[PDB]
Amino acid sequence: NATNVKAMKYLIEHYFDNFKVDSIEIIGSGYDSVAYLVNNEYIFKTKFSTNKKKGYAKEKAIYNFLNTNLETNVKIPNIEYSYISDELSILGYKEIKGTFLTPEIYSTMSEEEQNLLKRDIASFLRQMHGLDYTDISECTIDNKQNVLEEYILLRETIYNDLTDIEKDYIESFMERLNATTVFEGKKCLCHNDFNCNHLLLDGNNRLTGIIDFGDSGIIDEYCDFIYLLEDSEEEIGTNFGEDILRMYGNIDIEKAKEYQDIVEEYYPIETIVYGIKNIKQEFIENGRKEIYKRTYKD
Ligand SMILES: Nc1nc2c(ncn2[C@@H]2O[C@H](COP(=O)(O)OP(=O)(O)NP(=O)(O)O)[C@@H](O)[C@H]2O)c(=O)[nH]1
Ligand SMILES: [Cl-]
Ligand SMILES: [Mg+2]
Ligand SMILES: [Mg+2]
Repeated sequence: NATNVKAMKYLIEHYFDNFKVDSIEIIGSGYDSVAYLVNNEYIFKTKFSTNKKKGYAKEKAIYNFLNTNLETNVKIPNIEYSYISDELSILGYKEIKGTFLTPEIYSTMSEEEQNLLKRDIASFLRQMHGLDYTDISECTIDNKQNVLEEYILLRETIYNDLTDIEKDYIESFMERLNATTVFEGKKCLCHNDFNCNHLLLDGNNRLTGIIDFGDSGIIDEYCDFIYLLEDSEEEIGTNFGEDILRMYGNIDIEKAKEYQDIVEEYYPIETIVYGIKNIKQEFIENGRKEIYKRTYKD
């Protein structure tokens, strides 16, 4: 543990001239990033070379755009330190204080506390989704087209070595992708990883902060409801997302659920593709296995 922290202490002090690290600890870990709490006050997110060679650049541009244009009491990261290069990216900002939303916390809230939280979320999303996004217009994301390009990569690499069951799962997904209309609706700036782990509560269980806009972009409006609609141990439940969708208004709830269901079906394939692109066999294997688990559940 001690070594990462020393290297990152050194890099922070090298790239940010008058910054002094008096303490530093690991506060979280993606698959190709690490986040550090520094001086009990700053979050420093860091990444070395990956497939998204313009990744902390876009995230920074999004924080800048949102801090300029949103009118909200909800806090988001405000970037004070940045170093962006092919081989290394670092973003630093003051830690937003609060407690992450969890199923457990939610279930201790009164009905009225739950409603206020859902209203806060709906309000935040209505405001972000309504922003004129001309100034960040390079941050477009076309999920349907990305899937098509990922399927072509599969065809060019490992598809022919897959089993029939794996191939059928993929083709069956592609058929559904080609029949769906859920990519043809409203586009807007979305957080795009909007789940419990990114939502902070204050001491009254109201929404006080939102973090990790690392996958944000201009994309289908439905994107931001996918995790709020998820029925799993890590998320609150389908009821929660439905109620939020009703409060948000002016959105087709059945298509939001179809969008969620298609992204969920894609997940094993997304996992395999991640493995191909980043030369990690473990992910290719996990995705293929997941296909068998899903095929045999019913
Ligand atoms: N309290 C608090 N925790 C934060 C804050 N920023 C980050 N964290 C913590 O640090 C973890 C990692 O931060 P995050 O932006 O989500 O990065 P990531 O998902 O690991 N990386 P990537 O965006 O590169 O895939 C979060 O899950 C959360 O635990 C903050 O402002 N306040
Ligand atoms: Cl494999
Ligand atoms: Mg995160
Ligand atoms: Mg992220």
